[PDB]
Parts: sequence; C-alpha cells; structure tokens
Amino acid sequence: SIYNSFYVYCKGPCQRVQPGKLRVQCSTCRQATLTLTQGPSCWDDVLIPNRMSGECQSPHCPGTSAEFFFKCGAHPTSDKETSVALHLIATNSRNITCITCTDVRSPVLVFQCNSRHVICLDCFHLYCVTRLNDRQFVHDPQLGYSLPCVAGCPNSLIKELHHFRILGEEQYNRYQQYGAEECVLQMGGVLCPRPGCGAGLLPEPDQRKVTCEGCGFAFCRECKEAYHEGECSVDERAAEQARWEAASKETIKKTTKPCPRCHVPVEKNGGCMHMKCPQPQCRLEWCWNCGCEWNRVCMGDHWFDV
Ligand SMILES: [Zn+2]
Ligand SMILES: [Zn+2]
Ligand SMILES: [Zn+2]
Ligand SMILES: [Zn+2]
Ligand SMILES: [Zn+2]
Ligand SMILES: [Zn+2]
Ligand SMILES: [Zn+2]
Ligand SMILES: [Zn+2]
Repeated sequence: SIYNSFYVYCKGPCQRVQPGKLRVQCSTCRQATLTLTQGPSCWDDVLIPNRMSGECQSPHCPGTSAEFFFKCGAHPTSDKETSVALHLIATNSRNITCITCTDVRSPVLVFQCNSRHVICLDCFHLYCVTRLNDRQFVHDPQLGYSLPCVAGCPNSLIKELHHFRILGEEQYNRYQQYGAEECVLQMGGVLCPRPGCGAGLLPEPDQRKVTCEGCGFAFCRECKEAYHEGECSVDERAAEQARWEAASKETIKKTTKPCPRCHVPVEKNGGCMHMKCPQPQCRLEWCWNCGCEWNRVCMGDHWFDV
C-alpha cells in the first residue's frame, strides 16, 4: 500500500492489529457486483447496515443495498475471510500530537468525545494497563467494563470492545477477568496477590489471614505479603492540541491539489478519496491521495479517510 485508512484486528494468523482492506457487495445476492451511486465518505457509511445504495450488475438481481466488510491486509485472504474494523484507529496524516506523550506518532486512536481527543497506540496501551492495575475501568450495564476518553470527557466509553484486543494476549485476558474480580471486590473480598494466580477470595471480612483455597498462598489481606503475626512492616494545552478537528499547520500534502490530467486546482469537499474533476471537458476520476486514475487498490486501501 501507498496509504492505509483502515485498521482491523486479525484473529488469525496475525493475532494483532493490521492494516485492513475494505470491500462492498450486494446485500441481496452477496456478490461483488454492487455499483454504488456515491462512494463511502466516513465510518457510518460502512458500519450502518443498508445505509448506502447502488445498482447490482447481476442480470437477475434487483438488489440496491450495499454491504461493506473488511479483511486483514497483511496476507492473502479468501473472498470473505473477514475481520472486525477498529474504527477508532486513524492514520495520523496531519501529525497531531498525542494527548499524553506529546509526540507525533501514527496510527493514533481517536476518542468519540466532543473534542475527538487523540492518543498514540503506545499511550493507549499504557493507559489501559494503568487503569487495570488501579481498578479504574468504568462499568456500563449494556457493555460491561471499558474506558472513557483519557481526558475524562462525558459520553466517550469505547463501545466496540475488540479495540481492547490490541493490548495483546496477556493484557487482553486481564481485561477479560476484570468484571469477575470487580464483583468480588464490591462484595468486600480480595484478589490473591500471587502473580499468575489472582483468584477472587471471599473470606469472612474480619479475618486478616487469607488463604488462597487456587494456589495455597496464605497472605495478610492488609499488606498483601505472606501471612505474619504482629504489625505490617492530562495537560490542559495537550488536550487542546490533541483534537482531531483542531486547526492544523500545513503538511507536505496540500489541501488543494491540481487535477492529474488537466492541472486545474481542485477542492475536496468530504471524506471520499474518489474525485471527479469538475472541469466539463476533463472529467478524469482519480484518487485524491495517490494522484492517479481511480482504481480498486485505492478503493480497498483508502476509499475514504477520517
Ligand atoms: Zn492477518
Ligand atoms: Zn445483487
Ligand atoms: Zn503517546
Ligand atoms: Zn476527550
Ligand atoms: Zn492464589
Ligand atoms: Zn501485613
Ligand atoms: Zn481535470
Ligand atoms: Zn489512492
């Protein structure tokens, strides 16, 4: 790829976040024969069922609805070996600094708070690991546990929980255990402190000696050491800058570009990368990013960008 807009979680063989390929088919016959009236321009166009329409080219098909899906892009995949799109992950083409480390990194994760706060994937990982350690995940009745924007913005819980799969197997399994453990702790219990154990334990609440009976560890529930007698031994400017829609400096890529064929300056007016030259006698169709005739590789890698 010259450029990727999209990231998926590849469940096998990669077992990690990868660049993804976008596909559309006819929702009626399920073949790749749907010519869209208008190309996708944002996540809602490709995630909301039946949102986009066109015409199915299959002879005896009346289908007019699009169905979009994604595949891992790191190796060959079959026609419909699909993967879940991690729609919060964006390529950082405008060099936005990260809300917590202030470095320019790519890809980044964009929270769905009003501010659309930006955090790099390393800090997102660190943020999850910290919150797990400190027991700071947030409960949602219709979701389970998740995290809001790091800046604490309202209405910003991650809803698509495959985004936590990017923590990789061990942190992801700590995340998965969180709720069971939390139930124990709300009830006044205690987790075994032995690394690799962590059983949830519900001893009589006035007992200082807790025996894990898992691993047999007898501990002091106060200091968490082996049982003994006697006494135990976001920056404010960062969060203004690290916002997806905040005004930015000019990059090497211009926001007004010449048509590849007729050289007349063209303005882009939404998220679709498929441009149609507005000049009557030109009408070249081209990729805004790659500056070449519109094609299926551009479709797959970056039909739209955020
Ligand atoms: Zn893969
Ligand atoms: Zn069809
Ligand atoms: Zn960072
Ligand atoms: Zn926020
Ligand atoms: Zn234990
Ligand atoms: Zn103690
Ligand atoms: Zn032109
Ligand atoms: Zn392109």
